[PDB]
Amino acid sequence: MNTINIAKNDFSDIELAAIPFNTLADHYGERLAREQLALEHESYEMGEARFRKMFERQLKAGEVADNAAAKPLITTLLPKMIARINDWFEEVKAKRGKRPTAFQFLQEIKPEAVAYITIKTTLACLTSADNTTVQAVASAIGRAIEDEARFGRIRDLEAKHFKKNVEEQLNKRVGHVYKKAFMQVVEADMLSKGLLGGEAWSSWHKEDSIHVGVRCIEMLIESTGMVSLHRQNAGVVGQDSETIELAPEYAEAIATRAGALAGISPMFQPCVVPPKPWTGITGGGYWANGRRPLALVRTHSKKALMRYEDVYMPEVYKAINIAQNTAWKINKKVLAVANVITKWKHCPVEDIPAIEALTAWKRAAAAVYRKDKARKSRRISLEFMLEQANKFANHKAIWFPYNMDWRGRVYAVSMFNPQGNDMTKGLLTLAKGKPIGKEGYYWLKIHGANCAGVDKVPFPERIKFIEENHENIMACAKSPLENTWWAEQDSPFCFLAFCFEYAGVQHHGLSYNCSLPLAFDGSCSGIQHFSAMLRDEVGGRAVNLLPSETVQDIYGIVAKKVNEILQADAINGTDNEVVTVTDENTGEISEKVKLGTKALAGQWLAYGVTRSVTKRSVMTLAYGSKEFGFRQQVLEDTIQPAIDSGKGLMFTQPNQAAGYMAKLIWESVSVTVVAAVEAMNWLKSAAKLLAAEVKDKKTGEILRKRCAVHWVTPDGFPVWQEYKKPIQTRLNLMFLGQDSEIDAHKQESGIAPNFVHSQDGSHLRKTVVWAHEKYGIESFALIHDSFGTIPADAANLFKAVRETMVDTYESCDVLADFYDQFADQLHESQLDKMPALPAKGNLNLRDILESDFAFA
DNA sequence: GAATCGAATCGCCGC
RNA sequence: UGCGGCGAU
DNA sequence: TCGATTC
Repeated sequence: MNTINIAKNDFSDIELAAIPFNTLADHYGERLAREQLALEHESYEMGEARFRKMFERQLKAGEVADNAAAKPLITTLLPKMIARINDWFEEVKAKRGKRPTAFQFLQEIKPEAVAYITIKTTLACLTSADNTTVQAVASAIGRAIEDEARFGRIRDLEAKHFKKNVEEQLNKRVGHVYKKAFMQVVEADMLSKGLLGGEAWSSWHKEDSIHVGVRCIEMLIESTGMVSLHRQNAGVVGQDSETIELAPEYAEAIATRAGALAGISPMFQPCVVPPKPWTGITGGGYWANGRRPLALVRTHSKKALMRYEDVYMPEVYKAINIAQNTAWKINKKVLAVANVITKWKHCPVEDIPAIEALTAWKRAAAAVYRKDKARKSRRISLEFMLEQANKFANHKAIWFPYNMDWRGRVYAVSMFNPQGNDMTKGLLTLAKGKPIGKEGYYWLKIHGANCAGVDKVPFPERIKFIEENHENIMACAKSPLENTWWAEQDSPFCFLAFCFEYAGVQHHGLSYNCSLPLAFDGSCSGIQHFSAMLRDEVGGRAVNLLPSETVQDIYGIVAKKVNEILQADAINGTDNEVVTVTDENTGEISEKVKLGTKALAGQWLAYGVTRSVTKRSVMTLAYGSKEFGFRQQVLEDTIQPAIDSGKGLMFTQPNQAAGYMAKLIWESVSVTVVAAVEAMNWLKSAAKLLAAEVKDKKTGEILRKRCAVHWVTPDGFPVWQEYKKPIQTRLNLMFLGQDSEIDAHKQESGIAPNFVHSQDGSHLRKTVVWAHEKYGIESFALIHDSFGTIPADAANLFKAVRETMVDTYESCDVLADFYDQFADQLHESQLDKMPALPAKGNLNLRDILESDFAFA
């Protein structure tokens, strides 16, 4: 009800603490320490204000139980509330005579659903409604019970298979009134089908719903002292009323928890001094001893964090500290452009002036609904980034703290970060620059082509395109408001950043000091690393690991391969056959035609398949997508947009075309990048064998317990995959749903993507130290796959990122090391089932050193 | 045994 | 946590 | 689609 302010005592400590300020003052002076400590104090100030506004909004709408302050109270209160209503059913069943009015209504709804509905709606009514009378909350409890009881039968019994297609539609709706209206509409559709047994819901009378809530309030009172009954003006027939008041101890508990969480959640901001070097697991980045300390590894469990303190990983610690030491400054020229065009447009780039029908309208209506949500959500991120950029514009340099996830990929801790979108990327440039030279001017021009989308074309033609458009680049840099050409580009704000630096080198020559980040980005990091482990030549050429005559587009290679299958199937494909299909819920037997491969090939060739049909399928391969996942993708990305546009008349039956295309893509990717498919299968089966508990069916006892997966990456970072699932969970249709065993499915679903993401993090970290020590590189722009530095350092970072990969996979076979970790953990019965290590190919790693288009 | 289900990480915003 | 949306890879 | 979990 009334939250304590953590700021008065706790937040003042981080500014006035004796030891953090001196350690900051000895490195960078006392006056920079005062500004930094006040900035970190403001970071905690803003985060507490964020929690308070959210809490007050949840107080108004009755969403207090959704807040994390009320969760520990409900978690202990719920087991006694569920038992009290279960016992009361047993007492009434033993009781003779008339059953109570509420007894019949309580049985149909789930009893655990009663316990949360009562607790949530009581606290919603006590906190917000301003009426403490028993009947108003009791009517609210009964109406909430009836709403779950009336529409729960759709989820529970008659449509438990039909719900899975309306569940996603229900989840897309936001707000209980919006969720209810669709639930009424779906009930009318289901009752027309006769699916619910043809029994329409009989609406509870208003007097009946109060009797439901009153008994539930009393049953909560016997279970817990959440509310105490009060009777006012008793004996007066006109003024007799009964009220319930929330427990002062329980309201104190939520406020104490709310004040604690308000100090735990800060809004992280860039550092005005270089960040504190990561000496250990905690305390790195920001200097002050605070309530929320930064962790080297972002772990969901504190036990997983504690595994990192014993291990000695010197190279991991250096690479983060070098990345933190990179100084950034806000590019003022792009900021001056961005400040004026953002006031005129929600997104400055979204519109530039240049030279089954009902279901189609329903999907069109859902398109303008999500776009309205999208355009609001996109803007509120932009306003925060612009304010952060405008705040630190005048500072000579800012620094970003760096930590990393449990896999090993590094991220910037601050909310404003170089790892953001195009505008945020363009608003940030490196602080320490060097004279550009001929090599840097060449690489600056190459970076200008990449921001323009000329990345698919080899290096000499990328240089030519910049020189052809030289007069347009100078005109855009001369006045970005007068010429909109830079906005039309793929990466507009970063392209405009290149235009300013391109114009400076024309005015000031090759002696110009350029501090612009020059990003080299690997084409497909997961497949590059997978092709490197198993030395697959055709995969490495597809991901530009090998030197090539031109930049090789893996989407185009697959699109060419599926095109070859399409033309062959158009001549020798299967003819169409009629197939019986039965809808199980209806029981209806119908005879539909099945399109053969010959007919399906003719449809797709009439559409014309390009890299765009195959593009998303290739990207999601490293995440674990296969033929089934591709079927949904080609439908939503190519077929469904076609039929809204008037195309797709060829796709007479869209799902058959999707399954046909998914098979063709999966056959093509499996033969294009062989190592990627085999390596992910080896990792998935290894995790599956380690996940599963081993028992003989006649002995019952488990010979081997469910085991987690652990491996160590080449630069010394250990990573533990322990996906764990809760035993029980609660779900309500109209209300928010409210040690532990290893979830085997998540262990298999995540082993291969996280392993290759651990490899790219080690590659990024090894690249940072190699470029820092073998070469003179001190400024780094790191976004997982992208490696960026100043133009004068751009040539060496180009060499360094290749040298680290060729050294890493020559030194270690990470898959073979992985097999050494879990082989002793494996049960002897699983040993015969375990696949052998995938065969090593013909690719030579030294060719990566001379590959122009790897970029990484 | 039949029944039935699934189909990467990190942040921000909202419910 | 989950759900919805956005972005990064 | 299919090898799973999952009852």
